[PDB]
Amino acid sequence: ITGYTTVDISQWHRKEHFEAFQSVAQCTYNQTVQLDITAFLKTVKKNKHKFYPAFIHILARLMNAHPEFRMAMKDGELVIWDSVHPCYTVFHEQTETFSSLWSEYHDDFRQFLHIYSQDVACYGENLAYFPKGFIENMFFVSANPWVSFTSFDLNVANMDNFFAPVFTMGKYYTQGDKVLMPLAIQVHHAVCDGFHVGRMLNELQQYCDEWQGG
Amino acid sequence: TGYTTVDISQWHRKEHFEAFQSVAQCTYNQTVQLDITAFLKTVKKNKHKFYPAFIHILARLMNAHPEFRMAMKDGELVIWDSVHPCYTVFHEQTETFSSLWSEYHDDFRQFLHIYSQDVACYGENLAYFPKGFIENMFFVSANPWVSFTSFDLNVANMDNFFAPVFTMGKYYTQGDKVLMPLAIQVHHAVCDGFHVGRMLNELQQYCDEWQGG
Amino acid sequence: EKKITGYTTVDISQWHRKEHFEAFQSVAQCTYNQTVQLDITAFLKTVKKNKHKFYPAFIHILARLMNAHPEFRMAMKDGELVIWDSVHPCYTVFHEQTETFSSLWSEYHDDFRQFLHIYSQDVACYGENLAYFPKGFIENMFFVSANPWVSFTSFDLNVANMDNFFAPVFTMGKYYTQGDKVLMPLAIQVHHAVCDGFHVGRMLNELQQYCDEWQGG
Ligand SMILES: CC(=O)O[C@H]1C[C@@]2(C)[C@H](C[C@@H](O)[C@H]3[C@@]4(C)CC[C@@H](O)[C@@H](C)[C@@H]4CC[C@@]32C)/C1=C(\CCC=C(C)C)C(=O)O
Ligand SMILES: CC(=O)O[C@H]1C[C@@]2(C)[C@H](C[C@@H](O)[C@H]3[C@@]4(C)CC[C@@H](O)[C@@H](C)[C@@H]4CC[C@@]32C)/C1=C(\CCC=C(C)C)C(=O)O
Ligand SMILES: CC(=O)O[C@H]1C[C@@]2(C)[C@H](C[C@@H](O)[C@H]3[C@@]4(C)CC[C@@H](O)[C@H](C)[C@@H]4CC[C@@]32C)/C1=C(\CCC=C(C)C)C(=O)O
Ligand SMILES: [Ca+2]
Repeated sequence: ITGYTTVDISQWHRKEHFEAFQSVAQCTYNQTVQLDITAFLKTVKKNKHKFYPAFIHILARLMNAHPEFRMAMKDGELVIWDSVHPCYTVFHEQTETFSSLWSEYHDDFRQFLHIYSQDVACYGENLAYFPKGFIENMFFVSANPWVSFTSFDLNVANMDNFFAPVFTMGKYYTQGDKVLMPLAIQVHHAVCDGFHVGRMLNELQQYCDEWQGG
Repeated sequence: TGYTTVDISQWHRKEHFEAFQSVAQCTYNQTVQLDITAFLKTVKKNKHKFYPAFIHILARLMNAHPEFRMAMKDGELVIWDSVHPCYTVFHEQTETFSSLWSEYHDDFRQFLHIYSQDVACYGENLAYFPKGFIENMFFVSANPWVSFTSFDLNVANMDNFFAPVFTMGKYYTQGDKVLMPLAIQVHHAVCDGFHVGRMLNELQQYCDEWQGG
Repeated sequence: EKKITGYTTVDISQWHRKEHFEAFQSVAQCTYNQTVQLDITAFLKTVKKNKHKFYPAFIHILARLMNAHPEFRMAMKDGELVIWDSVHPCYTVFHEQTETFSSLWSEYHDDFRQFLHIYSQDVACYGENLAYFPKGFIENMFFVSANPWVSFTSFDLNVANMDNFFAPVFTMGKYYTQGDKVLMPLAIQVHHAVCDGFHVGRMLNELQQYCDEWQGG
């Protein structure tokens, strides 16, 4: 069982937008940014952290900081999960296939890293699409280490109620003194407008710059 | 709204249109890093607002080429005599937005005045569409939080969705230039690489050449 | 003469991707685009010295990669998943005077010369034909379109009907100078049922290699 609360649509300043983005104007949208990871990378090295759980956790912290990232339709109602957990890809080198695992979120990165590294240790070699099953309150992260993309765009055949956010990380590279990571984010318009993604991406850049590991 | 109904039998894109309305139907999104170096310097030196200045160049381009003005009206494909920019207004206090259209005019200064009136009169109204929506719009959306390398719109139902959608990003310095992320979504039935590329080459031009009159 | 190409039926029961393929043909069905600024510095120099047209030459490189890896060569044929023996580039041709376009396929060969002579005939015989598909369409093609107007940082295709749409789509943009490099926008759309991030990335890393290592021969 998982906690949620209910959006009151008749009182919401997005009532009209939600109603249209749920019917005649339904749409999802993707955007890519070359994210500045110079500081964050130095940090992850300084502390001997694995890049990937560290990045997944800053995203998870953001999904867990604004309610527009945690929306679902539940038995006909718009709801906001009290938390969301990251569901991230793991690559199997031998079969050339992937799985998605999810790890329980906590604010303290240290506590999350321990749960993550444990999840990878027990389920990493399990070749199921979803070794742990899937839960209803997650968001997606995938690592695409081969390609320093300028664009990454998802075209999901059925977007009905697909409100979980989907992030895709690209291969970081050098650009003068910086390390730039390509970062794409797909969201559904019924639950995020440009303002939500934009504030999130700004706070993500900032957090990457100011977090001090641990 | 006046229009011209297309003579399909004589149209060189007859088979295209027909494939792009059924079996091959599709939409496509493109982003470019527009160079607004000269455009911005023009805007500041003449104390214009950037957004209506840009909307107006978008809006001249859509009104110079018919592929941007097509629509399906009562089972017939039609070209509008003109199309009117439908642009976003952000409400900082509720963190929501509205989509407002302003009557296009050729002269910039006529346009800026209808735009200023529109935004003064309806800019606090929180309706999704404060003026409702008319048949002949194209869409312009502003995104100044993000200097994106890609913006991509995936509409669930693209049937007869012929109205172009531009999405503007956060401009930035690079070397000595000012670049601005600019994306365009079109439907394949009414525009091909060429029509979108010609358009974008013209945009770049009209920006480097605009005089502020 | 016609070439009817051979194929192999996929035993889905021995395929490591079976669970995925079945999710991505139903509840998770999706497609995805990605764009790269391809580094074409060595390739363009090679092309200029040996006086080739750029397009047929790039198309041939793409063709070689689609024909090096079976995930690019899948199709549903009479209700069954199959790998084509090989696939042929179906590429665009721009008609200046009507401002229209066609899609033309040319039969693939391993050897550039063989291939450049096929492409040149096709382009001379059909280059002016205003038909959407001057040569019709055959069952085992991949797509390439040239988009020489625009140096995009993104291009992506949103197909309304993706069922069984397994043929890769490539889009090339207008090349440009970045310091000493010559870069070219290159985008690829694939269907997730037959390609994962790994397939597509391996391919794009190989495409770069091949572009830098090509000898005009
Ligand atoms: C086919 C389709 O779904 O297009 C939808 C999608 C639409 C192009 C459009 C109206 C407008 O807000 C749009 C904005 C620019 C508004 C602000 C930015 O967020 C966008 C990134 C955004 C994308 C698409 C969009 C959402 C649509 C309309 C027109 C409006 C009509 C009604 C009844 C609400 C539509 O139904 O046609
Ligand atoms: C509506 C839709 O198609 O979303 C689908 C699509 C889905 C978002 C998703 C689960 C997950 O792998 C996804 C990944 C991130 C996984 C890794 C990267 O490759 C991506 C490029 C990728 C894109 C979409 C995707 C494939 C879906 C789910 C969640 C549960 C998965 C299953 C099989 C039930 C879903 O159907 O809800
Ligand atoms: C699944 C789908 O909608 O793919 C459609 C979409 C299609 C891939 C394709 C044939 C071809 O021109 C295409 C081009 C490359 C041609 C030139 C470029 O403009 C585009 C960047 C472009 C995008 C998609 C596209 C339009 C399709 C076909 C091919 C079969 C033949 C006909 C007559 C429709 C199709 O339906 O199979
Ligand atoms: Ca919180």
